[PDB]
Amino acid sequence: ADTIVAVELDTYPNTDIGDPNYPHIGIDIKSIRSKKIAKWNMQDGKVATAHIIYNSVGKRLSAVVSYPNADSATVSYDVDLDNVLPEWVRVGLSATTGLYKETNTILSWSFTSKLKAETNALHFTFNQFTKDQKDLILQGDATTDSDGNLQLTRVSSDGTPQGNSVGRALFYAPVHIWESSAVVASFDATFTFLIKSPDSDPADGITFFISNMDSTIPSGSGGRLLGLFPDAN
Amino acid sequence: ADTIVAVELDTYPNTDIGDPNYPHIGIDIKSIRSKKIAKWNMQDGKVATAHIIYNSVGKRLSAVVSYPNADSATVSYDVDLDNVLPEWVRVGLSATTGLYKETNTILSWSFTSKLKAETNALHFTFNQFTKDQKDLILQGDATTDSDGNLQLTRVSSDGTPQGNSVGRALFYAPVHIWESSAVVASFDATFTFLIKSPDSDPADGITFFISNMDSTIPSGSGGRLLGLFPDAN
Amino acid sequence: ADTIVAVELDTYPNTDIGDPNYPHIGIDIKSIRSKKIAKWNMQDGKVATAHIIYNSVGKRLSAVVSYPNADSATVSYDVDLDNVLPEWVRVGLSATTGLYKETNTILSWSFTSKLKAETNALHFTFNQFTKDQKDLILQGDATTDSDGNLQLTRVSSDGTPQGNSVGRALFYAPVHIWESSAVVASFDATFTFLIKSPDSDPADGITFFISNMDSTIPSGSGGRLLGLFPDAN
Amino acid sequence: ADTIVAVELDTYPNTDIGDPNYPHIGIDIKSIRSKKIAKWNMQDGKVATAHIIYNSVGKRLSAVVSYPNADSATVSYDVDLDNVLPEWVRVGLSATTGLYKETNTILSWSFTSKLKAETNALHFTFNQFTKDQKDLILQGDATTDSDGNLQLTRVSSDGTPQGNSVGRALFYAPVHIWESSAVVASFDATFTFLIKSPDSDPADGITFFISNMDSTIPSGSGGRLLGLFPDAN
Ligand SMILES: OC[C@H]1O[C@H](Oc2c[nH]c3ccc(Br)c(Cl)c23)[C@@H](O)[C@@H](O)[C@@H]1O
Ligand SMILES: OC[C@H]1O[C@H](Oc2c[nH]c3ccc(Br)c(Cl)c23)[C@@H](O)[C@@H](O)[C@@H]1O
Ligand SMILES: OC[C@H]1O[C@H](Oc2c[nH]c3ccc(Br)c(Cl)c23)[C@@H](O)[C@@H](O)[C@@H]1O
Ligand SMILES: OC[C@H]1O[C@H](Oc2c[nH]c3ccc(Br)c(Cl)c23)[C@@H](O)[C@@H](O)[C@@H]1O
Ligand SMILES: [Ca+2]
Ligand SMILES: [Ca+2]
Ligand SMILES: [Ca+2]
Ligand SMILES: [Ca+2]
Ligand SMILES: [Mn+2]
Ligand SMILES: [Mn+2]
Ligand SMILES: [Mn+2]
Ligand SMILES: [Mn+2]
Repeated sequence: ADTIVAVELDTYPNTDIGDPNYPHIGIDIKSIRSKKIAKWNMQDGKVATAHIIYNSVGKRLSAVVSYPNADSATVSYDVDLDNVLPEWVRVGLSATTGLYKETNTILSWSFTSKLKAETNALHFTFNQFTKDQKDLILQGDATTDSDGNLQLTRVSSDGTPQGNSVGRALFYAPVHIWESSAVVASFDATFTFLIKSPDSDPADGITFFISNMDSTIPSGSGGRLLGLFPDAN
Repeated sequence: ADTIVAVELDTYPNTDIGDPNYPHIGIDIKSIRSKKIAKWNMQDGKVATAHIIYNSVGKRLSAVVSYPNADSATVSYDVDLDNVLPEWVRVGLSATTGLYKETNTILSWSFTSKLKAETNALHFTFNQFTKDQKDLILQGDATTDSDGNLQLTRVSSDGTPQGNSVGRALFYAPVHIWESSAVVASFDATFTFLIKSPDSDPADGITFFISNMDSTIPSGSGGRLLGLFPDAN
Repeated sequence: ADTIVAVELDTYPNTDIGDPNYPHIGIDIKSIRSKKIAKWNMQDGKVATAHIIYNSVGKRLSAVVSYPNADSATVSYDVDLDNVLPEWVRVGLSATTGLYKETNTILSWSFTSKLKAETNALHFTFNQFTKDQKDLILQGDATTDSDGNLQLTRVSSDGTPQGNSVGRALFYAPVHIWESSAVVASFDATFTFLIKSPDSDPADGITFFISNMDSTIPSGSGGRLLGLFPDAN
Repeated sequence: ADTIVAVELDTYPNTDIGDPNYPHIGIDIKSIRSKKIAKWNMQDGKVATAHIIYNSVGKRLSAVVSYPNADSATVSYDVDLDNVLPEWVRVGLSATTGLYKETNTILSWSFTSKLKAETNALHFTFNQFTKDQKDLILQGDATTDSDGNLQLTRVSSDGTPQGNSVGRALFYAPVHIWESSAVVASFDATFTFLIKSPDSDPADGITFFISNMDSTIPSGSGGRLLGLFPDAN
């Protein structure tokens, strides 16, 4: 089994697995049952920006999603991620649709990890994605579209979202998330994303996740499990 | 009166103003009486590195000081700094000696502030300081030495620390610490510093601080008040 | 007299002072008479992005302006800027209108200077400008508009460009452009800009410039002299 | 055959393959026969810092090596690297010893590539290397030592350099060096390195190189060919 820490922009309330009754930004530590969620007013067809921030000192994982109108949801959770994740991880984004659907279009994604000036660093930014993103590991239905967008989940050539889709994109390089001689490890990610749904109910969301390097889509992870967990423990 | 948030590497226990009975890393919000301290084992004549991290989402200000031997003290405090500081601040380092003394030598200092990709950013790094640091505002006894070091407090040409010294160095540019249309503001600072003392009691420490732009050394701030406060309320 | 190095996005051919017969991107060293220009197809009312790159090793100053349609002009000039500029400079943007006019709207501007890991660094980014940009020194008619844009030159509240306008914006902090113990100094700037003109002839352009710290708008610099020179030597 | 662009810190004059009669910093485009070299005064057992800078606009590849005493060699060569390298490359460091030997110890290495703010970016920094650098692809004799150093070539446990060694370290992620919709691509690398030799003749040097993603050590590349070419055409 994989080790996952994720920030989930969960668009669809699967009450049977813990979701509150609304679209929510969630922090998931090792289970889809978010440790802490916050109500997220999903704005259909509008570009959101998610920032995820953490440092080893503060031991607080935070996520804020905003929409250009200045609306945001935020979630923070105290967690010491060195205690959680292996040292090397890959970082990535996940999406699923299920019975309900949405585009899970990533417009841009940037990530910075620092292991501290005898600091190590990884930083990447995609403001554009290409037909053949060699530094991204595309899993499941993830593809880059004609528009330099990352479609984490299947969209018909007419960009109608498809259901029962799971996709992920991990950065090609493993990331050294916390070393035992490390004083401080911090990371921050940002991606902007377009969730549009013909459905008045979008499903299921997009995560940014940190996983064990080897992580692949868990069979069973479609839909509400956001391509991250093989079940909802 | 100035508005100060500071991370104090306080080398000298002034019990009468709240210090615990030891050298301590402290988070000071608007008073020298640290909101949260942590024991710091002061390693004389050894270079320390302090990192200070904060983001508006997590609302947690963290500081970790380490010495090359892998020894560290850390302090975190939940504070929402937008609630505290004006929007524009200057950032800086402070030191004082008092009756007891130490070199308050800054070897390097880097700082990053981000107001979030429609992000604004300021970043600076001094791994070296020059005779005439035009992007630093030197206050009090702060000078740059023949060694490209920032001596926040007076050192005789033989580098014997002097007592009753206060100095500061603020970066020349004001920093836009939190804007009201801002979704996320984060900053992180790092400086390395050489506290050496002939005295078996060093005094008084070095801070990294965030202040109102106009901040000058408060008369009365020498010694235990680390060039930051005009009294110990 | 000031010392100026500038990359000029010159929209108006003032043949009497050297301009080629077209809108041109120019590299100006110490005179408005560009050392090297390249034809620039000015795209009215379309956002351009200018990048300016230099490092002390290569001793080549390059500028590329592009428009979202993938059209670009580029200009490079071999120059050793340490030989030219003082050590400390301020960096900035300039615009003028003259008899002919245009909006000289800066949407964003980022700048990085490095004096090299015993590297020093300044980096700033404005993706937004505010009513009171405390880290920008606004000169002449430069103001920030209701839209978080930098209007280097006067625009009526209806955003009609005005003529005979000069404005500049320098970053508040001096920049240490080349030190004598320095091995490598590099800088890169990027700004995006909206030149729109009711006129079928826009005038006069926008520069990014490096100047002596103290630089103010030279009396006489309006119009074709882009707020940079007091004459056209 | 691989495609290589390299900056070679060549410590040993192999006159039969073009080297000038001295240790030299060289720019190698697609052959070990440097397009442009500059005399390098090899300082035994002293840490050097190499910076390599390039941008697509200037089309000038520059390298400067310095030693803490302020001594440097520099080499620049006009080359348009998009014309040369595929779009995706891996970046790396190479070293060899041959009959003559040296430690080819990398202390730190940082790299930045930008494909331009709709900029893409990769940045990494190793100020330390670990026993199991998962984001580095170690080839040949490259290992990380007990000291967090990258020993590109074999060193006995007593750190005596061995002869006939070749090693490389490529960053795990492919790098998107130039895209056809790209306006500007720039990269800069920096690494610091300790060449120490018991021999009064060190051999053979260290390169920073850009290669086709798939690049492995070319059989035949030991010694003077710096692990980069299968012959000296
Ligand atoms: O995409 C939204 C949800 O669709 C499915 O769950 C259902 C939501 N409403 C339903 C109604 C009937 C049936 Br059968 C199902 Cl599975 C569902 C499942 O695929 C869930 O994983 C997913 O979260
Ligand atoms: O530098 C250490 C301390 O020196 C002075 O305080 C004293 C510490 N021990 C003392 C003993 C006698 C007297 Br008088 C004084 Cl002020 C002190 C004061 O300057 C304090 O501000 C400072 O923290
Ligand atoms: O803004 C475009 C140009 O306007 C003026 O120059 C003229 C261009 N065409 C003209 C026609 C008549 C007169 Br008078 C003038 Cl000054 C001009 C001057 O203000 C120039 O500085 C400026 O470059
Ligand atoms: O390491 C320095 C050089 O050693 C060898 O070349 C020689 C330099 N001096 C020699 C003397 C005799 C013989 Br045989 C050889 Cl191969 C050499 C070869 O391995 C060269 O590749 C290498 O550059
Ligand atoms: Ca859900
Ligand atoms: Ca004290
Ligand atoms: Ca002109
Ligand atoms: Ca050689
Ligand atoms: Mn959920
Ligand atoms: Mn204290
Ligand atoms: Mn011109
Ligand atoms: Mn050579």
